[PDB]
Amino acid sequence: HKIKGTVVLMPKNELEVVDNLNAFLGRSVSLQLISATKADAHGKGKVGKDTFLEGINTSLPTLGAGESAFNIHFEWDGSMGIPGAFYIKNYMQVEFFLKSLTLEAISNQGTIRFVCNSWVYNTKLYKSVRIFFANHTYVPSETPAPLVEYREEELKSLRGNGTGERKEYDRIYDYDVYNDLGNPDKSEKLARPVLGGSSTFPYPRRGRTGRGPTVTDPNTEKQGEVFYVPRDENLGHLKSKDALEIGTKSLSQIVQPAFESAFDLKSTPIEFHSFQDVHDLYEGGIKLPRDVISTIIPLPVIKELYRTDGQHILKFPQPHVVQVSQSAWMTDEEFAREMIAGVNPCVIRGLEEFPPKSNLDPAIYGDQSSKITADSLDLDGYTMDEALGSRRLFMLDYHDIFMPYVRQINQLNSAKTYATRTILFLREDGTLKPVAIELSLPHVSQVVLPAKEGVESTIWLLAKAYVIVNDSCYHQLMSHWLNTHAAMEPFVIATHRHLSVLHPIYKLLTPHYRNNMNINALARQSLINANGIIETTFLPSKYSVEMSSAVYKNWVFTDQALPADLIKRGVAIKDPSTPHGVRLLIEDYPYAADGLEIWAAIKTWVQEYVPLYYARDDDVKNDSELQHWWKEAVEKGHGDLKDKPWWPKLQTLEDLVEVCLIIIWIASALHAAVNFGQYPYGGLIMNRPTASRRLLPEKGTPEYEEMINNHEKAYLRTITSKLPTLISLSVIEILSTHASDEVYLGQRDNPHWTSDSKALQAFQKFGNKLKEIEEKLVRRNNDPSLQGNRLGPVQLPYTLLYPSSEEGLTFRGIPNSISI
Ligand SMILES: [Fe+3]
Repeated sequence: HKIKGTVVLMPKNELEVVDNLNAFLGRSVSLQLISATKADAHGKGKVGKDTFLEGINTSLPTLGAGESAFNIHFEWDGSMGIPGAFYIKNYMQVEFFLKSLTLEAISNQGTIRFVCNSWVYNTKLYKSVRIFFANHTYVPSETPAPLVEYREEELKSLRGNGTGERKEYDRIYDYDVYNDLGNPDKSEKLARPVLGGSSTFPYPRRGRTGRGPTVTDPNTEKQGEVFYVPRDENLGHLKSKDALEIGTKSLSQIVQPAFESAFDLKSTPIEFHSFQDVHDLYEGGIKLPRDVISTIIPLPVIKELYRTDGQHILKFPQPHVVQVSQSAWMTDEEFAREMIAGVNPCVIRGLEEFPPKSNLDPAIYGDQSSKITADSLDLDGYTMDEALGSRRLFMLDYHDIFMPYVRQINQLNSAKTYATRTILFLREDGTLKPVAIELSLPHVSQVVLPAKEGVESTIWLLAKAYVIVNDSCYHQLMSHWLNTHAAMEPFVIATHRHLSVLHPIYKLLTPHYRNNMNINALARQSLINANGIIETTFLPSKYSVEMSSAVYKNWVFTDQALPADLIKRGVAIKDPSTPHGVRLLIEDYPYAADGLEIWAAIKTWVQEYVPLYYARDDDVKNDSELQHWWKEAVEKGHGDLKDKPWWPKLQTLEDLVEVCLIIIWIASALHAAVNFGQYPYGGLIMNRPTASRRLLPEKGTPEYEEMINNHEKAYLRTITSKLPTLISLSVIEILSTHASDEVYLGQRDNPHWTSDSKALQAFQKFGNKLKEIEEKLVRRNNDPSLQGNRLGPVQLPYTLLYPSSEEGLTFRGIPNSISI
């Protein structure tokens, strides 16, 4: 009596950026089945004999690209029971990627499926044998008794002991602080503060790498050529062009030096002179020396970012925001519209008092009452009283965020900034109108009003640029990096440390983690590190990541839920008569209106999945894996905030739903909404300037005269210089691209991720609901009454929360995870 099995795997070279299939035969790969129902004398499931792959199975039609299938037969007599797990031992010298095992039975119901999706190195490298479980879901108390120890031992394998340098083939999840970003052993000027583990610099934890201390600072971790992630977080890709995450490394270590050399050799003018010089980047391109182009175009990923003639030309793609109107970005209407439908749509707040007030210490900064007067504003005939009472006043407030850093920034050689406020008025036609900008300095502090003619219209244009320099920095460092990438990683770590792969909540959440540790590790190495891409292109330079620590002090997990966010920002009110429980004070608000549809669908899914496994509130309390998971995520992963009173306790069904819903929301729709618009809106540097280099010119200076005679040059002298523009355009093009192997909301990588047909059916309903939401959002973008805020003068429909997308730079599609 034998059991027929099929093993599907991919050899190593299919997923890299030579293999031989017959080498897998012979005695080179062993599997041993493990009983779920018959135990040995110590209560452990009985283990069968070593069994080797017999032959190649080419007669299998369900195979995907790069996959190979092998037949196997298992001798399994009547003493052995029913198999529920297996061990595998790879005796080859090379690792392979194990997809699945499927055992055949007389009936289709008796098929047993194992979904593995795991790299398997040579067995001498591992401390304990690699084990895999069948696809049945179990809360711990429901685990078959012969599998209990194994389930617990594998969780111990994933946690390690807190020590040691991590090597490529390790699968060990643990926490550390952000002490790996500085490079003091290269130069003292590259020292950076440790972020995390203090009340001065609180921060989420990141994945532990264990490379040990620098020579000059025992607090900082020494450099490495590879920044470890647990092996099965280091994703391979069938197509080299899909390894976008690796492009950030190539950009920093190969492309940026090549660009810098072109500027050092005066082979191209160092500054833009006119707005046409910027538009040229996507029309005729920029001309560079042949050795720079020959440095750039052989590189995977990087070569996809540009068109070239192979000799002198690099062209950038035309950004969405200039596809219909080259100039509409300059309009006040677009400036305000992008606050509710642009790259960073989640900062604007309602104003219930006037004037707005500061929360900083007057002993250090001064009177910080706004200098905006009520009677200087044109509110289309409303008094201030009426506008406040009707909730038609809003603001973009960067005053208290930036004021503590402006002095230090303004002492950097390549930066000058204001701390800004923007007052907006909601017209009767439903669009926002900017009515005043306040530009403040600590320790002059000016109010600028709109103006279409004269030198004052140029001053207004520059005031908008300083606002958007604030907003670009806040978007990249806080809305994007802190609130999604950095805040999510500790939950990834805790999940693998404490929820068995068997666990229903592991299965629910882990699709929403795909590639997140991997892109984050590459970002610590090349994006957010000292002298990295963010420091050399965004305003705060060496203060960039530490500013995000100051903002994390006020981060609140439960305020990341979309309805809570909208209430807290005063852009909606609670209203149980509405379908979503909130009424939007800006009715057409596209990010919020579309987001509420997606939020509701995810909520329905979580609410239909959890009660499959947790019938009563007690069942949540009694799940030891779930309780250890949430205790560790809060008290280690976000441990600098562990004292705060707003953390859910996780003692009820409602808590479990809330926590799962918020995590899925951050990782999918929130990240998509702030990420995939970066090149579409920001690929024109004038529209989203990353830095400012001077303050407003004083009257009677040649800089003031220039401002009168050549507004374009005055604008370009103020914002990001040409060389950092090239670098930042390249990085946000990468970050805005969907890889062809992306897994979107409503999709999963394997359709047999669980054997529970009820869960499978609830998941199908979720995917159907998303397709109907997409149709609803299409209709909104076609509704002429919503054109003012959904399309605007740039005539660009808001598609960033359409759930589906094709590959590429599409301005749509919601991935499952923080994948790029
Ligand atoms: Fe991202």
